[PDB]
Amino acid sequence: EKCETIHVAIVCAGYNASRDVVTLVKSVLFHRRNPLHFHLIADSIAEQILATLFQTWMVPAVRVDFYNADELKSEVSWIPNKHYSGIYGLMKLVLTKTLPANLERVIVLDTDITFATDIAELWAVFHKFKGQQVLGLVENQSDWYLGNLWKNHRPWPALGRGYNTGVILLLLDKLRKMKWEQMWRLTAERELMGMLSTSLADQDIFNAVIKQNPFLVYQLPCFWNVQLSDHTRSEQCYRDVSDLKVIHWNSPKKLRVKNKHVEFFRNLYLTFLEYDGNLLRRNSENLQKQLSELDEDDLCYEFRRERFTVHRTHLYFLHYEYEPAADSTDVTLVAQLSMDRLQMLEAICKHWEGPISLALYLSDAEAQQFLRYAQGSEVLMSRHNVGYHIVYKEGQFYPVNLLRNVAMKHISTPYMFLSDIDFLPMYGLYEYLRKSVIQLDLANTKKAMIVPAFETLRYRLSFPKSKAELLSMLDMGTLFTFRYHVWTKGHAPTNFAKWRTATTPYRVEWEADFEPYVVVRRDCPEYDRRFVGFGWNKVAHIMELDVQEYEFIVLPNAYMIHMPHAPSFDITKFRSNKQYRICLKTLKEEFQQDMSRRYGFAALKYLTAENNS
Amino acid sequence: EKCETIHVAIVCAGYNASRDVVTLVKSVLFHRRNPLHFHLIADSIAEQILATLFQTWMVPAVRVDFYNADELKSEVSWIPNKHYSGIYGLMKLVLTKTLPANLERVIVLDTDITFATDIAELWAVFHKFKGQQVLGLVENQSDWYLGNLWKNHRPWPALGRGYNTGVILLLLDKLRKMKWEQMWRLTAERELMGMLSTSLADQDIFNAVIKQNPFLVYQLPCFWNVQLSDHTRSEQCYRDVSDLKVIHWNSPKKLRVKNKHVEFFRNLYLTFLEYDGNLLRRNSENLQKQLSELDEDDLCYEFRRERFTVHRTHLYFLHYEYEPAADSTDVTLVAQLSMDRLQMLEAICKHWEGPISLALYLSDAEAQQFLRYAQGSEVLMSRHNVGYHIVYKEGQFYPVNLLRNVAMKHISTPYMFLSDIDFLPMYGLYEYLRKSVIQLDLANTKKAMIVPAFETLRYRLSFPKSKAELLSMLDMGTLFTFRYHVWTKGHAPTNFAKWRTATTPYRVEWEADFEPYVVVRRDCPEYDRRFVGFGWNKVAHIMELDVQEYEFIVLPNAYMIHMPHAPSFDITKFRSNKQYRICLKTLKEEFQQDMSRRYGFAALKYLTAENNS
Ligand SMILES: [Mn+2]
Ligand SMILES: [Mn+2]
Ligand SMILES: [Mn+2]
Ligand SMILES: [Mn+2]
Repeated sequence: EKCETIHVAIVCAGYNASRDVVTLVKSVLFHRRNPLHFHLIADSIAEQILATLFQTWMVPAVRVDFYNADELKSEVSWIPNKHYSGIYGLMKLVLTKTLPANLERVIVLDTDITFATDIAELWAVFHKFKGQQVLGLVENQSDWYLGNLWKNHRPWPALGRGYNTGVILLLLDKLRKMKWEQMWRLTAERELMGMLSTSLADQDIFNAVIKQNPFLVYQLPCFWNVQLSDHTRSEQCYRDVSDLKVIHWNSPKKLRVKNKHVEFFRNLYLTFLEYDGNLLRRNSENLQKQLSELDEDDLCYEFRRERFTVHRTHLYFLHYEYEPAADSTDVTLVAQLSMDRLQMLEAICKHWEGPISLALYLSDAEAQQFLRYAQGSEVLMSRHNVGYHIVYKEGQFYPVNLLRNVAMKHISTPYMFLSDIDFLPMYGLYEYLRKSVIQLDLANTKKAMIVPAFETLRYRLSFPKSKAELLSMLDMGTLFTFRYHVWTKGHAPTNFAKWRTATTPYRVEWEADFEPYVVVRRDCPEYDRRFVGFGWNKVAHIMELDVQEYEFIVLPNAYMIHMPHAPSFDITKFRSNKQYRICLKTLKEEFQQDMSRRYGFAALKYLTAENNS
Repeated sequence: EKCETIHVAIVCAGYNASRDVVTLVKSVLFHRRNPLHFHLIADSIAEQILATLFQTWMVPAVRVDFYNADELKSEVSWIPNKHYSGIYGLMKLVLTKTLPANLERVIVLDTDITFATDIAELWAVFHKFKGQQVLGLVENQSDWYLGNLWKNHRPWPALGRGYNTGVILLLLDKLRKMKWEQMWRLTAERELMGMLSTSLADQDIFNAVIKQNPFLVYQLPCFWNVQLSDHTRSEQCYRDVSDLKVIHWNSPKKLRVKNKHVEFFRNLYLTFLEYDGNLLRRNSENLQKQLSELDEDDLCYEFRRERFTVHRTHLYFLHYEYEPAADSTDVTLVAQLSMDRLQMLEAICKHWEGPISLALYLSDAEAQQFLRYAQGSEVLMSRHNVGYHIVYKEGQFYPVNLLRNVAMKHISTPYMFLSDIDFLPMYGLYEYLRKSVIQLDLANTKKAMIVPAFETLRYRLSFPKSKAELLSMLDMGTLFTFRYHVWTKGHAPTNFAKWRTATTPYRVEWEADFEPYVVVRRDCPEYDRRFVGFGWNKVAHIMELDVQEYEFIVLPNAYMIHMPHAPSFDITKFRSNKQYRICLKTLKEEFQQDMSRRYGFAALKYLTAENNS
């Protein structure tokens, strides 16, 4: 009917799979022509990642339904397995019970597949099933089951070379009809009485129920999944580029394998592993209705256009693991960055010790480059507790607030710290703020902690170690208060003069254009989307913290030393475009009046200050 | 007939059209199934750009043939024109005179089209013509020809709304048998006596050729040429997404046109242009049979493969121009730059008055980012004499020598200066180099000039004026010799102590690891490709240029000072693994041996040095 709403099922388990299903879905969608409907069996972490990802793509004619695996985990718990994927591999057979009875046919695909062609043609194979051919599989393209690869090998019984369950084409309705659960269960225990465990997890069990009843299978043509292993024989299963339709990269080495034409296959792989998904995307009604009233005649309307724009967010790109402590007083950094500021990560990785978040902002190709880089550095790899929240590129402006609030919402500790990637904290600051949070006891009251700012110009500076050493180095003064020659009010209002002699934190009121760096509990407000780029950005958040009656505490025994960095493009554009400035000022008026409306008299002070200045 | 052949013809003229032709070509190829054969009616400049572009793509099943336009410019010169394209617009009318009778039918697309579907489908309409209908066309979507858009409008006579020449589908074989040449010439002569000149150039005349014989034309489907302008009713001519196959941009605004659903058109415009064209590759056999015997087990397999590679080069990305001078001594810088370091491009431009030829290294998607940036900054626009040679990304290493060579060969003056964009010359270095070239009289001999290298470690410094002031800052301790803390041997042989008191140029011999910056004639040897990446990318060229009996001169009254910069991944990979260092060393002995072999005893000198060290 040209629109049958093709149905798919994918097993996701672990962060690696969570991030490989992205590539598989890219491959399927690239050649799509009719509506799709996925069905991802996911654990909690994969559930969150993929929920956010798909809810952010805004794909058309595509739907996503997530099925819990924790409840269905026990079903196969009695089947020992040895596959590197884990116990989640076997579960690809319980789909009949898990999926709804109202569905008929699903292309069960493993994560690593990649389709070079539309899945419509593969779906078409559902018009060639005859007799009691209810499953759909392909002949194995290896010698694993033949029992001749090496001496003393005892593969589980199978028909000829065996089959690889990379792609399965099912008739759910039928399997439900003829009592599918019990016979495969019976075969399962029947084939486990003699030996220890399976060798390929689900792939093994299916082969059993393939061998015992050979009238269910349907020997699809070999070129539906060109299995590539260390002993591949796909050369006879393809002749040219056009014939290939689908690939399976079954190897622990993955991309390090060697073949006669591995170059072309790898090039194709990178074609879609690097394709700009933000282009494939062609909640919706409200979004479009907001887009309706939008006017193109405003000075900086584009700020309004970008205020509510939705960007593809792929949360937790790389592995992440964290065990919360009993104290319940942890802190985690957050920061935006792009290419120009990557190098600082190592430095920050050499500074922090606890978890940090990061709203890393790159295109797809730069995202893969970062993947390689983070897979290279030993310091990054050894650090488990560093999240990597990716927000892909789109539009022209820089949605910095979007990046920082995306990093805000997803944190695994109660309190948090706001900064930028440039700043480099102390050594041991993690324990310092641990003790400080414990002592000031913010678990009850409402307070903010500020770490003062600075800036130096000695690239090869020895890392200071003690407050008294900073006193000596300021008496000599090699580095100065951050932005001491452009924006004195940025951090001068901290009144550094009294900082020196202090031994305990001191409170400070608000001042014109006061934009410190704060530590605060998670409840602190998100940023205002109206402002994208550089300029008058943090001070909005500061205004909200202040107007919520947050007392500003400045920590005595900490500080930050800006590591010099090259100028970026946002600052140059801000300093060059006057229209940017005037529309920023009108946005200032708008924000101030909205603040007044939402709180009332208390917010008038800012206005009065603007009237006084 | 199952990939019989697809033929196409494109008119190219002026620098502003090469980019358009490349985007159109990638758009067409994105949906290809059959082999393709392009005929580019091109001028000298377009010929020069596109020859190398297509010779470097290495696309399969594609043949490119260039037809000169300078010889055939006069054929239509007698026909006045007012279209923004110019005289070349009429060139679409005399293809039969150009294209040999060996061909019978060929599409003709203006450079701005962007097919959204396979061109084979369009080619299919060459079996649906009846009798004598040779020329195929589509209806104009405007009301220009109807003479009702505005008062006092007198467009050339036409049938109905008129037809647009955006896409032409010819049947040349009949069009020659009809004596088309005399017919259109007479029609034009008749239609030029009364009015002043043509309005739409070729589209203004073809329509008349239709009217005077209404039964030639084939009225194609309207949804082929969806012209987008200020007076379009295409919403009637297009219904859905599947109702779109080929788009045109018929307004000087181009990117700044407005429509009801323009969002999808903009998406369809960025969908192909954004594509990384290096993934479309699915003089050649030589490359294959060198790649054949690259031992995978060899420690330099990746290096060996990389060196022979060919990269997509798009010479003269932006407008270029140069008025030759009678001095015949002009110099032109060269540099290798990437986007992680693009920021200081203006920096070099403020310090150069004469022509300079860069060599960027960009990603297509972000190549357009660079296009926008260059079109924004007024400093670059003010200067017409700057080249921009983009060699797109490919692979993992950094073929810097490729960038340098691409900038070497294509230079409009006989003399050149080699440096890096990460450096910076004095004010007036161009004039001083001119004087030195005309004075030392290098017009005959094989000598080179060297400009000394320093470095600074503070972002914000004033720009010196004279040599005395330079040495003043130097002795203040704010400046040092370039690489005076890691690689001292790079520039030490210049023994700046001697230069300080210098008043006339002085010669020097070679020293260990001596890597100056040279000003040289254009015959100096190409950079050795065997070394790729960062590190020992230049001293090899120096030892190549020294063994060849080139004397060295160090200019007394010139300098050039380094501006601090952050690191990149190339240095990280240079310090990452020992295998890279081992392969580097292997390439080292190979270079020594081969340079000896080609020159012999003279080489032993360098060898002896490495024996001593
Ligand atoms: Mn597998
Ligand atoms: Mn900064
Ligand atoms: Mn046009
Ligand atoms: Mn450098």
